[PDB]
Amino acid sequence: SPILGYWKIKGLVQPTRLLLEYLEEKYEEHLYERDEGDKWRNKKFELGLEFPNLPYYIDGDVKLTQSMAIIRYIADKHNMLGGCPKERAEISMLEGAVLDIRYGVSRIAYSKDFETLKVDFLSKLPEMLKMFEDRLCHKTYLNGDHVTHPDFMLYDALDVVLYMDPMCLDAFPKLVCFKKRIEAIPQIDKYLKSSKYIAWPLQGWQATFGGGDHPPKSDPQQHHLGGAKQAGDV
Amino acid sequence: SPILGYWKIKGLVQPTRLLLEYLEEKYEEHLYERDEGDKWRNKKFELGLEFPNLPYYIDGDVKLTQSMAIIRYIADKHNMLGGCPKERAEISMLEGAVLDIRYGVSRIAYSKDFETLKVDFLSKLPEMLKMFEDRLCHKTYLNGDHVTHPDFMLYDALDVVLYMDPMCLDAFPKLVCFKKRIEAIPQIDKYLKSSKYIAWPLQGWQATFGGGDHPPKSDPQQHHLGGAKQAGDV
Ligand SMILES: N[C@@H](CCC(=O)N[C@@H](CS)C(=O)NCC(=O)O)C(=O)O
Ligand SMILES: N[C@@H](CCC(=O)N[C@@H](CS)C(=O)NCC(=O)O)C(=O)O
Repeated sequence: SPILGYWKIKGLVQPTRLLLEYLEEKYEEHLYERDEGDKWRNKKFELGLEFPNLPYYIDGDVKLTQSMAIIRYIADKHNMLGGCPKERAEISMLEGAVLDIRYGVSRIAYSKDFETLKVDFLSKLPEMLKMFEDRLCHKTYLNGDHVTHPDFMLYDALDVVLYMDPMCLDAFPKLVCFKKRIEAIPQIDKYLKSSKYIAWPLQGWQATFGGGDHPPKSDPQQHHLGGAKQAGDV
Repeated sequence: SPILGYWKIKGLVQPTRLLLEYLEEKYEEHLYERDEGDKWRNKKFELGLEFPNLPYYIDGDVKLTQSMAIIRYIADKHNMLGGCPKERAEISMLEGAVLDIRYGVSRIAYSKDFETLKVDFLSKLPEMLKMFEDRLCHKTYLNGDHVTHPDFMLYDALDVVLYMDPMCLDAFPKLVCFKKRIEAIPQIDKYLKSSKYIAWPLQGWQATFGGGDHPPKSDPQQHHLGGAKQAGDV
């Protein structure tokens, strides 16, 4: 059975976990705890990875690193990347646009002066969310009536920014509905309430925002889940 | 002919320019000069782009944004993405590993503390480069006998880090050989010596590193390219 290795946090791999659950695909996870950085380093170069890094995905005759290569690989095995160059480009564009939001958070989540850097991030966020809001006019998912991996990437991004600003989706009803729609998918609903769900942290434990072993205050605001704030996976 | 829009700098789109030249695909560029930020802003939402941004690519079949969606699209139409999920994942992994280096630069290039932040980046750069050095063992290009888009992304990354650390490739003979081989490709040699080549800046003009109108002194480390330290185009 395939192995997905990463820190026991949402971070870069959460969208991949969501896609795997969405596809109801069987996989095992090697979860590195907060103080297991030493364990990681001792195995980093003994796994047969050509470009050692976290996350990594190992299955039948396939050893991969790079979060985006991994999530795209899983989608590709289920014929979800796109039927022609144009559609594949549309999917990669959506992908990159979600990354601008998600990485936008991580870019300043570890800074000592997060409280001041966010005011700017949150001022540029509406413009970014608006494009997804418009994309969803008459569309159930990004790309139409069918689910694609960027939907899970966007979901992850929405989950994270909601913590930073619980009201950032007030002017975007379609995005609110989108979030609920993903959570309403049977396999996802079950997963979010399961013991394998990792609700926190959002970033690496050391982060000023979305860090720590448990959700602090002035951030933990995002309804509809199952809990598991105390990690819970191993 | 397709239209490629971006600032008149290398930045996010240089690898794409290199790919188009390699393919000898005819294209036109809409280059935004140092002072044309408002020209861009006045047209940003008037081009039909679903996710307005720079770079943008427009042809008879699509209107795209997101640099990676664009370079992948061009590669996809030229049968360079991979024949199966395993190979496509390999390419995407190569792609992501190159981005850790290229974005590693961009993430600190605008900081006022660049000069110090680069210490940590340069400390980790050797390990990143080594992965590519090993990959090139017994291979002409990153994916073997045939060129793929990550080759041009890597070329761009090498060009850029050479400016930050002129000595960073000394311990990597394969990478130096690789860089010469890319510069040896007829279409690339011609491009690098043409008036369309934008040798500088590497980042936005306002960047601490790779900014300004011309390259700094002593640090310039990368030849086989046309002079025009400025830029020169339209
Ligand atoms: N571009 C890579 C980034 C990989 C990365 O930065 N991983 C960090 C955590 S966010 C890590 O702990 N890597 C393990 C290492 O550096 O050895 C990806 O998307 O997978
Ligand atoms: N993730 C995007 C980044 C796009 C981006 O942020 N572009 C910057 C230049 S590095 C820009 O000036 N965008 C135009 C804008 O924001 O209006 C990509 O890879 O294309």
